[PDB]
Amino acid sequence: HVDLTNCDREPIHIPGYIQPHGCLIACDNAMRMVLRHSENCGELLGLEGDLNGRTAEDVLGKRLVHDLRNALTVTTRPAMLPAMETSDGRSFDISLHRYKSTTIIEFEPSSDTQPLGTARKMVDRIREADSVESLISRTTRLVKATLGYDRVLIYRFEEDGAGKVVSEAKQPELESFLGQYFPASDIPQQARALYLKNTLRIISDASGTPIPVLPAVDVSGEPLDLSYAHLRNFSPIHCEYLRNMGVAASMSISVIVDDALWGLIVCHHCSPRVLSMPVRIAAAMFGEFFSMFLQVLKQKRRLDTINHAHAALDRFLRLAAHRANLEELLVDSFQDFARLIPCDGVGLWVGNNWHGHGATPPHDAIPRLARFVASVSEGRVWATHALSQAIPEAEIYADTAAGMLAIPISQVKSDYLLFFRKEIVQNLNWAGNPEKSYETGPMGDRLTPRKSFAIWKESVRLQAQPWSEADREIAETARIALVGVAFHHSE
Amino acid sequence: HVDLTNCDREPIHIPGYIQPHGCLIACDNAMRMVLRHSENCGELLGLEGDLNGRTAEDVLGKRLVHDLRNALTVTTRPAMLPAMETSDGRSFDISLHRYKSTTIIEFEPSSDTQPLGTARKMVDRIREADSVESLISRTTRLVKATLGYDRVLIYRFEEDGAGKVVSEAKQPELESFLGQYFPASDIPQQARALYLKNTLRIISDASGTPIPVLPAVDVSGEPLDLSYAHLRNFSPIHCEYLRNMGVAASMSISVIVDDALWGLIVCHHCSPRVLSMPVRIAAAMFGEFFSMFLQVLKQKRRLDTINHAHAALDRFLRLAAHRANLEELLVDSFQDFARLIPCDGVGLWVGNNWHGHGATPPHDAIPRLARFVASVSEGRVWATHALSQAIPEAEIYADTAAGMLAIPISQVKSDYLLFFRKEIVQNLNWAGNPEKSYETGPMGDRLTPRKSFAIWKESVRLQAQPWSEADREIAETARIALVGVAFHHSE
Ligand SMILES: *C/C=C1/C(=C/C2=NC(=C\c3[nH]c(/C=C4/NC(=O)C(C=C)=C4C)c(C)c3CCC(=O)O)/C(CCC(=O)O)=C2C)NC(=O)[C@H]1C
Ligand SMILES: *C/C=C1/C(=C/C2=NC(=C\c3[nH]c(/C=C4/NC(=O)C(C=C)=C4C)c(C)c3CCC(=O)O)/C(CCC(=O)O)=C2C)NC(=O)[C@H]1C
Repeated sequence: HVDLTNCDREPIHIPGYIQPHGCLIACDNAMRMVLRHSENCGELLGLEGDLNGRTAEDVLGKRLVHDLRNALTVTTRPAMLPAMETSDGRSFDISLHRYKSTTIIEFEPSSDTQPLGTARKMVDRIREADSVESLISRTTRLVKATLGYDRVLIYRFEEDGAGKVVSEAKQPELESFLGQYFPASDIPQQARALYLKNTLRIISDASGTPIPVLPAVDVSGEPLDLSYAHLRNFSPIHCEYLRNMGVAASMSISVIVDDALWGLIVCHHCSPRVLSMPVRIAAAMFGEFFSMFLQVLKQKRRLDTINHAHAALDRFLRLAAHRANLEELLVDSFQDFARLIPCDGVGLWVGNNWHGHGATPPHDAIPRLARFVASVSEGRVWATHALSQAIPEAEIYADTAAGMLAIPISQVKSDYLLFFRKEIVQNLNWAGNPEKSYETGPMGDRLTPRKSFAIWKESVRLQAQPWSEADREIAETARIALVGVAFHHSE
Repeated sequence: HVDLTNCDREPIHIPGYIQPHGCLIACDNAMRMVLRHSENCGELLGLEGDLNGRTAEDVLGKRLVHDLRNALTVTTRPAMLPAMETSDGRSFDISLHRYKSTTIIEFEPSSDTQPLGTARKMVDRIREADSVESLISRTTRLVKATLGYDRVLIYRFEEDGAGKVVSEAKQPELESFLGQYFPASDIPQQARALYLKNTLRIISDASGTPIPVLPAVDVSGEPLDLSYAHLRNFSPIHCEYLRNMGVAASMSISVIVDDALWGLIVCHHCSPRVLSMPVRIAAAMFGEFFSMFLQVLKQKRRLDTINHAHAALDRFLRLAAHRANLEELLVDSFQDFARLIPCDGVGLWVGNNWHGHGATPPHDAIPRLARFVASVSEGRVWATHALSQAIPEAEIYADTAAGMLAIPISQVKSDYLLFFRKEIVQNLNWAGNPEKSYETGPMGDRLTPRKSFAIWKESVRLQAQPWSEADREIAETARIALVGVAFHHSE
């Protein structure tokens, strides 16, 4: 039994059911015996009675079982064998994998597509992208145009597991989710684990009748682990979510960057839709290449950002050599440091005087902030995205400054360069329809984009966009530059 | 009791003794009572009998104890108070710290030096260094010339904890240790922990008589933790080591880069030598600035290396667009990839054919290597610095190729770009005297640079310089570039 109270701990990897667009035979480690089969094995393969306790060759044939064994010898990465013939001539696309010393064989009614042909075209059209923004924009349009889904989204995962819709291609009539966030809880840990293990996740029909796997549990009290099975059935919580959205079918492509789940390319259809194995092989290869190219572009962006910071700081050090009074130069220049680190406001606290630029806390609030920084900084870069958690009084000015990064600019005195960010809801660029409502099921309106967004908004109240690893790395380089030149000018 | 069998686990933080160039009073958390004192407190401070069980004001005076309390209010970072007067007029330099709710007060006969003055001069002469090599070279000469020690060394710690002498300034008559390594065991874990906690480590006189702390253990069976005490006595294992080398005095400055112990600036003197507190304050500030500047230069070098790799790969991709046959271009070009990653040889394994450049394994050995790579690679970058640990047969050609980094250049076929490194002893640039022998003590010749070096050499037999994080990051960018263009050219 699963509901909104325990769906975070739902064992979605052992659901005991498969999707009706194919049938599944479980065999022992060596493909000698048939241990489990799907109820619909009879209909598709055209066999009669129980398949459990029979031998692999008896059910499939000496010819086919020979090919399956040889594919298995040349890891849990499933082998894809299109257009395989049974004993009685019938044609099937077959997914073959071994996991927990159990051989799983998945059967699909068989296509004349070239997997590498489709993929090469798609991969050529993204390979020449020169920015993350250009890669992400074109990929949704390209995937929508090639695979013909009603909506293609890209989610990027935030540090706190939350998802942001960073790109969208859709039918004109459908409502936009572009710039909308969902909370971490909308994709449980076990789901993220499976997204990390399988490139593709197919849902052919949300309204389809799930086919049970017999037996559900074996003699030793073990369920069949469907972690790597493409026919694995979906959570009824997600089923209701898609039904509430008017979504009948989905295909997710996992984006792996630096061996972490960066996000998903997700294709939604308003009517039932399953792609054939050859199209799924193409889409998987496209996914791998999309992931690799994004990785290199992310790396390039980082290098460019850090180089820009070094250039800007060298420019400043050149000026600092010529000016006699360093404090005068900082008072004149501090706003220019806003270029180094993305921020909504910057400030200088020097000789117990304050100078502000952009969205900063109010004048009266600063001496408090400066003392707090002095106490916790310990002559190192200090940063928080949640200022009110550190200073409850800061709650009052969170709309203007919810996050703060502090850079010490003197080894001796308690002088600081302060960077500020508004609370994240202030910087929202959401292209969705707020009047658009959603039909609900038994589980309630929790399973609607509208409530998902509302819950995320509540979870980031009085919080700013967190300071990235790059932001802190640049802050540290700036600290060393300013502390160094301050020492050269000291007496 | 400590010897060569248990000196790796020697509790050097609780030795029960101090060095004779100062005296130490331990007080309670609030500096109300005197719990422990050094035997030589009587001589230096000019007091009589036992100081333990007396009150702080009774022993030092209401005036001095007031100043010590107020310094303590404005963390375990010791406060440095030069030229402090006792009740009876006598002048002392005082180190004051609180650790494990115990107040430790260290007394030195008092100097008229300006700490910031000395430091500013030294720090100005290193601030303008534009390479790690230029910073490291000039620092040994500069420190030798300023602080007047017979020898100044910089050790850089290898991944395996081993130390390399990367810079040296010495008296002409002394033997050079430049390019020499010492094994990780020559500096135990507890010693590295204290080097990380204290910027400076002083040894005034290796032949000096250690002054005991009374009581050594208190009523509750607790020793005095001297972790942050500058007067803390040194291990008799290290004492014998310095004696064997002809070293009477030492001062180490800790190099902290990215919150890790990068290495030590170490000053050796052939006669006893203690610097006054003001000179030690200057040397500590110089240490902090040396560490910060090295951090930024390390960061710059990394950026330049990765940028150079991106430029080189863009150049290659431009060529790959114009050539019809990609395999011909790789056969013509592969040696040029030697510029991306430091290596002694590079090779191409394409269509079951081998092409070698520089120090590679012999022709006959390659098919074996290629199969092994194919089995473990899993279409990812594979690297080892110890090839014989992976392939025992590789032992035979270790002098030529002890380390290997493998880059897959095809998503489909098992084609590889292979980078090789000779075993590390082949690339030694040691400037030392091999005929130079050393006097030994009871503990044996283990405590000699000669045996230290010999032990390190044995520990890295059949091993190459390990592949850095930067080497792997570039290998991964190269993989994506080559796999990408190979896909564009596939059929
Ligand atoms: C407590 C458990 C919940 C839950 C579980 C699951 N979610 C799964 C998939 C899923 N969920 C979302 C969330 C969305 N939020 C939106 O606002 C929105 C649309 C605008 C969506 C789609 C996403 C994005 C996904 C990924 C797939 C997709 O995008 O279609 C999931 C796994 C499904 C599977 O087996 O493939 C589980 C389990 N979702 C909840 O909301 C809660 C309550
Ligand atoms: C089993 C314990 C051993 C041990 C302990 C300690 N070593 C400490 C300091 C130390 N040791 C070395 C090693 C050197 N190897 C050389 O070849 C060489 C000279 C060319 C040296 C100096 C170094 C470099 C150091 C750092 C200080 C310095 O360079 O002078 C040590 C701490 C000392 C302290 O309390 O300050 C301990 C403890 N050393 C061994 O060799 C072994 C057996």
